[PDB]
Amino acid sequence: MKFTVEREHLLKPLQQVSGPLGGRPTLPILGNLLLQVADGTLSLTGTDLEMEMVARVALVQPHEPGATTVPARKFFDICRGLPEGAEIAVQLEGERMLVRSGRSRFSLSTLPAADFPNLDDWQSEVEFTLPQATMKRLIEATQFSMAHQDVRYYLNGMLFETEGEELRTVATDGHRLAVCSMPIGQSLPSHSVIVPRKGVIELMRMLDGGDNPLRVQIGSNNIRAHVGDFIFTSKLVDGRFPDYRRVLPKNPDKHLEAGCDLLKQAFARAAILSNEKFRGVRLYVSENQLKITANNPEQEEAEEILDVTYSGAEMEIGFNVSYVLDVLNALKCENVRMMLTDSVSSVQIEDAASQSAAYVVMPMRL
Amino acid sequence: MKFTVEREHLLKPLQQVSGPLGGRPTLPILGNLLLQVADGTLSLTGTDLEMEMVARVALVQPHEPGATTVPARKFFDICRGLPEGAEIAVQLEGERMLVRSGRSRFSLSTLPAADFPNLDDWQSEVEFTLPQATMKRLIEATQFSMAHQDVRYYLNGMLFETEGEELRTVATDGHRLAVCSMPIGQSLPSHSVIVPRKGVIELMRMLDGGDNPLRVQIGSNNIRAHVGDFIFTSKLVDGRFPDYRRVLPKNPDKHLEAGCDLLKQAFARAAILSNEKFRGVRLYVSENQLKITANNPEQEEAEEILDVTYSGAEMEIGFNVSYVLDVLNALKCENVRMMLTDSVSSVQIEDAASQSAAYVVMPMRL
Repeated sequence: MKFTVEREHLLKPLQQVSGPLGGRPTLPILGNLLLQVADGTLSLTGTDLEMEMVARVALVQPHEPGATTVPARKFFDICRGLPEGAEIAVQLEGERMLVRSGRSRFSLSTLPAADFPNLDDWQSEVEFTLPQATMKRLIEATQFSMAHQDVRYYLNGMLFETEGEELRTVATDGHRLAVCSMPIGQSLPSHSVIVPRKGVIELMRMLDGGDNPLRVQIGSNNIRAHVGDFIFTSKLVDGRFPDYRRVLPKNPDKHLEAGCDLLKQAFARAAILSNEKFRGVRLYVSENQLKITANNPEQEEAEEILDVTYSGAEMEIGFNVSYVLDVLNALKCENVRMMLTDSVSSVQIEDAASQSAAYVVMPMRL
Repeated sequence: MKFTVEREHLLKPLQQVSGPLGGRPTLPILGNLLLQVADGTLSLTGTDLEMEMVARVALVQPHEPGATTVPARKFFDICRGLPEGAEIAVQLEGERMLVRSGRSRFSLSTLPAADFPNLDDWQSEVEFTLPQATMKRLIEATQFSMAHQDVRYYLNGMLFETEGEELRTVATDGHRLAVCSMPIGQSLPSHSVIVPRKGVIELMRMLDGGDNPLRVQIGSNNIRAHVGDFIFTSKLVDGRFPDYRRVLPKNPDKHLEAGCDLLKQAFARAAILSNEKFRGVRLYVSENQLKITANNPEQEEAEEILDVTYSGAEMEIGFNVSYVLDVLNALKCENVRMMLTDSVSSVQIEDAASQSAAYVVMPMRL
């Protein structure tokens, strides 16, 4: 195995394949990448056994086939460390990989390609392509509400749902919920999969937003995404994501419209004096006024009054201000619409101009 | 007490004085700021019993004199969170401090000014003033060599030495040393003072590199620095600091010049395959050539060859590469010079064009 590549052809591949590497890689070959030259294609693979990222770089210069596994972080840093535009020449000499460029020379140990983990062949069931852009908005819009490490392991992930010509992601904690659905331009059978949060972070990071279409294939226990030259395949978590259509409020008769930045600035200032643990802020809404107020254990008090569009009956509701700040930071839009019912129902928040995403935070009795 | 100020006049004071304050100290007043209106002035004071930072801001609007103590971090976040151009009105009411701005209203708990640690009055002994920019040079050129948590408590600090019309700083941890000396244009006594790692981090922090004189007053156990309307005083530490003149190589016969970024890019790359514990590298130096080699337990190796100006005997010398990477990064220059004696002795490194700063790193045996 010998190949010669330009540094810059190796760099974004190498960065991408090194994502899945992480979790205290006890089985040492997982800290390594699989390099294969076959045809005039170098493929690099990296896996954490639950997901896999493959990148292909075509080889225009002379090469010789074979396969081996190099230390990932060390090969990444040597290439990033060489100068811009450098020709890096790799060559496996027996059990060591030789990297030479200009006047530098490196020898890395190799672990055998034949020990590198293989994820099983599986078969596709649903397949569709969509602009990278749509998959980006869908994940960004909701990822913040996924659980992190929960006993309800199925919440540590994101629901991908197809229905009609809509792809829909939903993510929840068990506390707050985010939903985003976008039209995909192809009739699709109804499907639901939960992809593990590590996997949706990796998928998020392979999307550059540029012009290569993203193509996804879904099998019974795996998902695969092909963008240009990279291929990501992860498995799915086994099941029963709660029904998000039940947490949504049933007919909120009250609406409040307000600029996202003003509303965000006032809750971030009121949050400074709320209870550190529970973050409860109390809301009083009345004809064209919103008053936010916060108290904390040491009897300190914050109070914010603002002009809001709201015509309707007066009410109070308290909620955890971190959850609502999270959604106002995900809502990168001019105006926000908050839809309320009463002091004892959840509230829905959306952009006042796109019902595409909907976020629901529960009430707290403060 | 009652005063009214423009957020912008209040904010850099608030940040300079909060900076060092422990969020929740074990003696609570130490997490508050003393606020005093007297004469036409607000003085904000934060201390930790080791140092004290004082800011004054001129009060051009109505005010009423008095003193109180407010939670530092909260007050800073409330002022930072308010819109740009806000006029904040602070009024003491009972044992709450009321902060009003627009329609935002906050009420902060108060601890009494009487309880606030009065630091000690001391007599100045040597005084001099100098460009803020020379002081920031003197400290930046040297601070990365101070020890952090060394048992020889006097190394966790920086020595400021007055001799003639020069001010000098030296820092060392027993393994490498940095010296920087600059003309201050005033005849000074001959005096040395060790100021603590924390006091030099804070003095560097307030040196908003202007035109402005800095006046410094050294006492027997304190140092004070006045720049603008900020006054910083720190206690000093006692021990017998090392003499940099005994550390500096006697007469380095051999000299080598090389471009600093080439030198540095090459040591950062050999560093990748260096033993993780020792970070040891080997230089072989010969006529107009330098070869850097590193290797680790895993039996990986790195080799870099570069062209340098060297006329002199061949030599092999080993260093810890973190120690020379740290001086190449501090030295912000085009060509560097290494002055070597032999394999068993220190090497001096300095900018090839300046001599105000000099760094000596001891060799290793790998």
